[PDB]
Amino acid sequence: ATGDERFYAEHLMPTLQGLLDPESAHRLAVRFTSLGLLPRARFQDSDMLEVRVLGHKFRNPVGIAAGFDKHGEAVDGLYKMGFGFVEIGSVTPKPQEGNPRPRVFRLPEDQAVINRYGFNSHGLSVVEHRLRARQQKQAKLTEDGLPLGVNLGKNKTSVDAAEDYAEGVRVLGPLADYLVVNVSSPGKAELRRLLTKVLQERDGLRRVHRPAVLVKIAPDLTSQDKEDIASVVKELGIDGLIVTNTTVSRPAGLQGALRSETGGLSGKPLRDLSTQTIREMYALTQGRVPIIGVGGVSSGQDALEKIRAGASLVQLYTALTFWGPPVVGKVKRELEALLKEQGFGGVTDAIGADHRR
Ligand SMILES: Cc1cc2nc3c(=O)[nH]c(=O)nc-3n(C[C@H](O)[C@H](O)[C@H](O)COP(=O)(O)O)c2cc1C
Ligand SMILES: O=C(Nc1c(F)c(F)c(-c2ccccc2)c(F)c1F)c1c(O)nn2ccccc12
Ligand SMILES: O=C(O)c1cc(=O)[nH]c(=O)[nH]1
Ligand SMILES: [Cl-]
Ligand SMILES: [Cl-]
Repeated sequence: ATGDERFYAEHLMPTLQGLLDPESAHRLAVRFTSLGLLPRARFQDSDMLEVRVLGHKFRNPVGIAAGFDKHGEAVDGLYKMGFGFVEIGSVTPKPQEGNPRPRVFRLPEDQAVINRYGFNSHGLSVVEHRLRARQQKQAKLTEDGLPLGVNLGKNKTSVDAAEDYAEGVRVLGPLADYLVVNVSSPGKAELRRLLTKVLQERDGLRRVHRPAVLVKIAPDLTSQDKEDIASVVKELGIDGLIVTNTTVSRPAGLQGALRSETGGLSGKPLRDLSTQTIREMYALTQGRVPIIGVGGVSSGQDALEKIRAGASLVQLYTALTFWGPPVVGKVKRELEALLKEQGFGGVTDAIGADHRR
């Protein structure tokens, strides 16, 4: 319970959110982060937070989810905040503006956000050049246990999703530790086709520049959809799953005035839907496919619940928007304390632990 955590949560963040609409705040946050104008990250990662998965070392399991740094402008500042890994994107092949404004909405009473950004993206070429500018620094960061993920999207007007994803693999795959493709509800044959093309393109990259490939799913899938995704992921040798994206559901109980805005809902109302999706996907893949768990993480308990359900790593986004940068150290500190309290030697020993009860 540091001075910074309390000051950010009680004074600075509510003040900024009272002055700035969420898209404006998002842009300012990216700018501050890119410049390194950050509170000091006082928490030192202990050994018990280290995870080895996806072919890499992660010095802690708490990452920044896709959609915060869409265009790769703030990667170094995000490591400076204390994140164990950074995922940029989604990046589309051509630049595109996204949906008309307003397109982001806070639900403060719910600790939630709704967004319909619509894959606003600077595009592959711009992002490729930004990452190339710091490619060696990233190599050293990855070696030191701070990997980089790149989430690949598709253009609004594209007629073949597979070709958009293949272009992203070609262009940004050599700059990433892992790539992410978002999948929505089917159909199975179409998913197999798309993922086959992505994997073939990845396998064509030189070994030292060859990333892991993960599939990111929504929580809005039928049981049949989940079954089918699990089958295809195993059949094809997909390296991992990201579980989950935002939800188009609106759980009963939402209080925010903006609850009926179109878009994806994130934060606390998504938390347990995400955790249960992790549990299901872990079981459908027999615990053999690494899962990055994401949706409503703002505490050590939230992180550990996902880890015990089957996540090897977690991400957060919405909590950063409400609590600010100190939330990263908070979640790490709390997670370490809970690991110790529950008798785990480290994160690794807790992964999927609920399934062994
Ligand atoms: C404003 C906003 C923009 C997002 N944009 C993307 C995106 O471009 N690609 C993506 O895969 N997920 C995106 N997401 C989803 C997040 O990566 C994450 O899966 C989701 O918000 C759940 O985590 P949270 O509850 O900790 O925010 C976005 C989320 C938010 C709130
Ligand atoms: O980014 C947002 N807020 C937001 C913000 F305003 C900030 F100043 C920071 C911030 C960043 C660096 C140093 C000090 C504060 C920060 F980390 C943030 F997260 C934001 C928000 O307030 N609502 N929102 C909704 C969707 C996406 C982002 C955001
Ligand atoms: O750009 C967006 O609208 C977006 C993409 C995504 O994958 N998830 C989300 O919640 N928003
Ligand atoms: Cl070669
Ligand atoms: Cl309503």
